[PDB]
Amino acid sequence: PPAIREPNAEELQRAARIIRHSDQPDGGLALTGDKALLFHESDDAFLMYARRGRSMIALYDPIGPAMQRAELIWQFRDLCDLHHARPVFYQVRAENLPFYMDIGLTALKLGEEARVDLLRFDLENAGAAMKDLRYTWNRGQRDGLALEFHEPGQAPLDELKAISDAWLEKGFSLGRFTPAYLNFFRIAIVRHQGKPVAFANLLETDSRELASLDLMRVHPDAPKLTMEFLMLGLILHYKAQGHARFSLGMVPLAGLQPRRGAPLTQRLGALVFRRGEQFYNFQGLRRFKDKFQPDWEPRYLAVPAGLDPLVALADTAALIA
Ligand SMILES: [Ca+2]
Ligand SMILES: [Cl-]
Ligand SMILES: [Cl-]
Ligand code: NA
Repeated sequence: PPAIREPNAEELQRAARIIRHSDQPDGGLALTGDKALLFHESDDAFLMYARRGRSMIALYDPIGPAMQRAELIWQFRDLCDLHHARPVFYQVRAENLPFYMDIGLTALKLGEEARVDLLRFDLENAGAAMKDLRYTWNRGQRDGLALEFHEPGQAPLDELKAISDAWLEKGFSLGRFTPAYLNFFRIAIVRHQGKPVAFANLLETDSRELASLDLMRVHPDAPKLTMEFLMLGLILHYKAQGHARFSLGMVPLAGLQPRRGAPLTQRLGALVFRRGEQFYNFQGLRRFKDKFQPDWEPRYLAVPAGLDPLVALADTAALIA
C-alpha cells in the first residue's frame, strides 16, 4: 500500500478551493500542510488526517457537501483497513455520528464548541453581558485600542512575529506561524495607540454561514482588555459583513461544568488533555467565551466500537500535544 504523505503545493490549492466552496471554514487547518489529504473522487471534498501509532486520526468532519462527507468517511474506513490501522475522528459534530456509527465507531464527548448567532446578537439587547460588552468597546476605544483588517498577504509579517514571539508549534489541530500558511488568510490586528498588541488569522469561506478562529495571540504587556476587545470586534465585524454565525472555538471537557456520576463515555475524553500530574483544566476559558452569549454544542471523538478506547485516547493525546 502506497505511503501516507504530506500534500504538495497543488494539493493544497485544491483543498483551498474546496474550503472556499464550503460552509466549513475550519477546513483551513488543512492548509498548514502537516496533515495528509484524502480527496473525494471528484475533488469537491476532502478529509484530513494524521497517523500516530496504529491510529489514523482525522481532524474534524470531512470538508465538502453532505453526501461526499458521508462517502469520504467510508473511504477512510477502507483506507485504514488497507493500512492495518484503526480509524479515529477528532472533534466531530453530533449530526455525523450516524455515519461514524455505520463504519463501526462509537463516540466519546470531547468538549463543547461556542458559536455566536450574529443575526440575534446585538449590543443594545437586554442583560448584563451586553452591558459589559458595551463598556469594553467604549473603554477600549477610549484607551487607544483599535482593530484593523488585512486582505490575505497584506498584514505586516515582522510586526506579527514580535507579538507571536512574546506570546511564546503543536500543529495538527493548530495553525502554524509561517508566512506560507498565514498568507491564505485575512488577518485582524489590534493596535494600542499604533503599536501592534494582538493578531488573529480569520477562517472564512465564500459563503457567509460561518467564520471562525485559528491563531489568536496577544502581547503579554498588552492592556488587559485586549483579547476581549479583539473578540468583540471580530463579532461586530462579521455581523456587519452579513455572516450568520461566528465560532469562538472549543472548550475541552475539563473546562466545562463538572459532572461526576456521568458515564465514562462522557468523561474519558478528558484523557486527551493531560499536563503531567494534572489534567489541563482550561480555567476561565469557558467563562471568557460566555461573555459573548454563544450557543454551545458538543464535539466528539469517534473511536472503534467494542474496543477499549484507552489506546485511541493515547494516540490522540500524543497527536494533540
Ligand atoms: Ca476498527
Ligand atoms: Cl450602558
Ligand atoms: Cl468579502
Ligand atoms: Na457523490
